[PDB]
Amino acid sequence: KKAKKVRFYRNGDRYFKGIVYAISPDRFRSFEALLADLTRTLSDNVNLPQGVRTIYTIDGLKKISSLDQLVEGESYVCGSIEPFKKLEYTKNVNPNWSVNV
Repeated sequence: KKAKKVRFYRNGDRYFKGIVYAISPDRFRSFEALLADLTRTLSDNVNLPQGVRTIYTIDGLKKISSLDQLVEGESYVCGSIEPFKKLEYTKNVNPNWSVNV
């Protein structure tokens, strides 16, 4: 209720429909800690295999540099080595994940 919820996708991955992260001082006190956790949750042997290196806005036009740039209910794209790939990441994903808890 009091945490900032955002939804992370994987760059160039047309199938994964995102994971919700609760961002609060209590859960991620630092940017590096957030990226390390994103690698743990999202990086596998074929999807972002080198690890998460970058968080993009949904349009791919900005790389996030600080936790305050993350906005409640917005969606972000985790990138690794390849540049941002424009996909309809959020299509058909109901926004209730950002409303009821």
